[PDB]
Amino acid sequence: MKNKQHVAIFPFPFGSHLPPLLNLVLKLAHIAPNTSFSFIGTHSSNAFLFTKRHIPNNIRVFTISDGIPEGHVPANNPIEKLDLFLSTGPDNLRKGIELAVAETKQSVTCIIADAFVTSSLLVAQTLNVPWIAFWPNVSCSLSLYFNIDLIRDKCSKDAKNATLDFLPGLSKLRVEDVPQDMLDVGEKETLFSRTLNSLGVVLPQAKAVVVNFFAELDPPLFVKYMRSKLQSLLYVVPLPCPQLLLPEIDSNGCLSWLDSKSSRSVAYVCFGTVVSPPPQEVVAVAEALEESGFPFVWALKESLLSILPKGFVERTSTRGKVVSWVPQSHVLSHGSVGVFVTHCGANSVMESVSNGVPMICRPFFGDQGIAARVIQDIWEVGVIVEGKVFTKNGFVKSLNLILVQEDGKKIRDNALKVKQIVQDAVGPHGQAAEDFNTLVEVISSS
Ligand SMILES: Oc1cc(O)c2cc(O)c(-c3cc(O)c(O)c(O)c3)[o+]c2c1
Repeated sequence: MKNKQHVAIFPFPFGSHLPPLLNLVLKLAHIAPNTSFSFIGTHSSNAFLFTKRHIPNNIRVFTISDGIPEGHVPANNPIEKLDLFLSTGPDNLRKGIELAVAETKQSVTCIIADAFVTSSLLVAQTLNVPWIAFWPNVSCSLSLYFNIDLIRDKCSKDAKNATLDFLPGLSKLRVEDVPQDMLDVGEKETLFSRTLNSLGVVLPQAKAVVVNFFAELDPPLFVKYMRSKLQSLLYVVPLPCPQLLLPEIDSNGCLSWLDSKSSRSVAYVCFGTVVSPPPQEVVAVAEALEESGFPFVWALKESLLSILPKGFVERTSTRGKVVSWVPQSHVLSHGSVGVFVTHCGANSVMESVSNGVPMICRPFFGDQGIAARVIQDIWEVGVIVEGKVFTKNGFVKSLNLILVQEDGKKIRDNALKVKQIVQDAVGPHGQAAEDFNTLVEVISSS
């Protein structure tokens, strides 16, 4: 009997959403090389993932429209390109299905999609195939989308530090931690925010929701709450397949530099690639790092080097490293690094907790506030920076708290505890090993 299993994959075709979904498909393709996997991205998303990278033969790549007509020049806001792609609707997605079906000579039996591509559910219902939502964001933020009205009401009437006790297992979350686009109503509403606010109705229609995290780190009561909202909640280990890793030269020499530093002494600073921080906070970070006297690695966009204080890089050159790029995963897995100063992106938090690195948190948007709140008040593996924004005096204090002070021993200890929890979670028989097979069974039973 000919194997006719054909999984269509729909990533949210942007930056940090692309690698974790490729990582999952690679694992699925390795264990089911008889099954066809059709990865359907845009021209720019495909170039990002597959330019110089060898992929298994049962994974084929197809290209659909990015929603940007030739001639148009999107503004300098990270939402427009998202809205433009989402505006393409299911019809653009079905054009990717056409290219997949034509190539493989197989009708799609299953669809795995990033939860943000809500149009792919209509596609799944049209084809009558199971729809599997993939969730590479902050896991604990899944609960929010089932209580939008409760949250919108509380965010307008209650205090900003009021607890969201109506969320099982997430009573530490506050009004000020809630994503802004979830509260935005009317003119401020984007196609992106309207899509995210549809998750509470969209997600229960998914055959399975695959979370890119460790189930053992999430609050058990939150987990049970989500299992009560969904047909199936599956956790697959977010750690990279060796098929995903593209080994490259450490051009900056971060690791060689880190080897000359002592254990848990280095501050690693990075705000991500989507985040455009105010120049004054950028000035404040440099000022704090310099005053603190701690060794540091700061991954900073070169477009921001002119913003840096005069002589800062030159004066800190003997104890600090300011570079355009770092192999972050290798840096966070280095023993010299004592604190991760982060914007709290889901992947960065993942890499920091799995390596036992405490965090200084400055969330900017989205679900970074949820991550930061979990890091400080639940896992207790870090602190939100003093004042919610970067200042010289507040940041230095956070740096001193985590790195050297006895008042930060509970946090450094908790970071080691969490690392051990992760190491057992990724074991041969943690929850994810069982959940990975369940997902494989869903695909082979489709
Ligand atoms: O409220 C939220 C909750 C979430 O989980 C989010 C996750 C995300 O990845 C993004 C996101 C991703 C991008 O690549 C962008 O260019 C951008 O402007 C936003 O926004 C989010 C907003």
